[PDB]
Amino acid sequence: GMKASLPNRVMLNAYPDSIDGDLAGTVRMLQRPEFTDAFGLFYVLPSIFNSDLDRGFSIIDYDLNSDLASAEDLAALDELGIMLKFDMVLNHLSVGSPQFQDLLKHGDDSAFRDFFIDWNEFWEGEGELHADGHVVPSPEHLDRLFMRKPGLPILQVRFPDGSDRFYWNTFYQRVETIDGERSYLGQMDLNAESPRVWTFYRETFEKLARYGAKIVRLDAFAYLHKAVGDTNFFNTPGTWDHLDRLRTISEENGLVLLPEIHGEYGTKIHEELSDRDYPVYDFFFPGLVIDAIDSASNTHLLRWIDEIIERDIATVNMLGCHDGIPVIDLKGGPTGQGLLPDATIEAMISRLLERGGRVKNLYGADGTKVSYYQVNATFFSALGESDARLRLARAIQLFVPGTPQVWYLDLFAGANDVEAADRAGADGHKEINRTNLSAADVEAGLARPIVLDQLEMIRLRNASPAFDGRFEVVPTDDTRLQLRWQNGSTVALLDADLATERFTITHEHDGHTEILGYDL
Repeated sequence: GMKASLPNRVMLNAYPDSIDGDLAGTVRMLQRPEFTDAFGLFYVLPSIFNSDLDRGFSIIDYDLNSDLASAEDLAALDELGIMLKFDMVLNHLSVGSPQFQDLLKHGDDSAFRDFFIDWNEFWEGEGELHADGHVVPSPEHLDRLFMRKPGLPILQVRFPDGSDRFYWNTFYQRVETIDGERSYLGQMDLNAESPRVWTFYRETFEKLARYGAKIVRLDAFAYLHKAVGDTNFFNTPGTWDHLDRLRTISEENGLVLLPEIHGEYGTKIHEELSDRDYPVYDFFFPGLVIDAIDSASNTHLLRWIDEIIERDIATVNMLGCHDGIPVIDLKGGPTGQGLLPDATIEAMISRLLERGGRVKNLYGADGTKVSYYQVNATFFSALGESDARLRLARAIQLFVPGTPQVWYLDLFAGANDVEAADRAGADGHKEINRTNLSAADVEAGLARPIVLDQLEMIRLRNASPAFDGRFEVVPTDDTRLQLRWQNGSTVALLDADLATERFTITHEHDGHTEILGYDL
């Protein structure tokens, strides 16, 4: 099964240039003694490929960006025993991609005339034309539309016959002008009904497998299927049909599929994905662990831990990542109940804002905000810039079921990068949590307890066979958390106290008992 194929190793996560300018910089760091056998997985963000906008997620092609990465870096990571996780950004390609450039060059004669989505074609007979030339969907359709920005998800482009056409653009765009020249970049949505797109998916899977990929992340997968009259967020059954088709291709290359979906807990999308034998991200744990630590109570976190076991959910969990801390994910959806009460989520957002966080909301086409979505902040800052809270969150993360993803910047306890978040010309508030580190930063960090203590726990989690065995929550009062893994005679026990923020890790292996602890 695919869930069972998810490797249970600790997974590093970073941009190829997060450490000393390029992926060779991360390799050199990984070759240090402190990092020996720390990670068996590495999710390298998509700027490892040729790309422009959205720091890697506007893909030109899936060859490596030679400024930042090479096949020699991948061989060096394989030498270290590190398997790879990469994106397939299957919902869209850059305007600068060869497919879209061919569309702009040959227009209606292009072999890719059906590869992307002409907006006015898509909505033909389902809306009135705006003065600007684009089709405004009828109110019945526009209401249902899930929107990741104000206005419509369209970019106007220039075809070789001199016409201006509107192409579907759910996410980023850039429009530059001077004298007579209008240039544009953007993430142009792919037509999932096109056999050419599916041929590109298969070739891309083969390319990623050749690079040494073991996991392929289906970026923004819920947005792929589009249909007049639907919301275009996880449309069904269309989204399931696309996923099963990808699954087949994935299996032919020996790859594990991990669809990225920020569904509200109360929709139970994560349960449906798991029941269909797909691993999922754990976007509930980040907020739950903050709430558990901020309140010194395990009640909400334990409930979610119990459902992972009861529902047999294979996850990739995390503290921070390249996006913000998910908060909408904790809600109950349209009718259901969330993992934290609405009021508890909002109060957590307020605290995170007091700690320098910056909220990121969702807005409908009519401009009215729908809800908070994420909170942009480093996890170190989200926890009040306390080494003890970050050590505790890491320890809990490593003992919860699931593959633990480690954000490079949390490993080095980076605080909010306020300067980067406000810099004119930067990517905005997500920069608060994307600081690039030098080799010097790395060195100085390897003398810090907050970095070394995390690495000691990481190396244990990545190597001990205990975590390949049975998981158990040892009953305690609600201010403590005692998590136990046993594989035959090998036992790993986390005994944590949320009130005092103290904890110890006991590891029994080959009759030898060693204790990890960072307070005494």
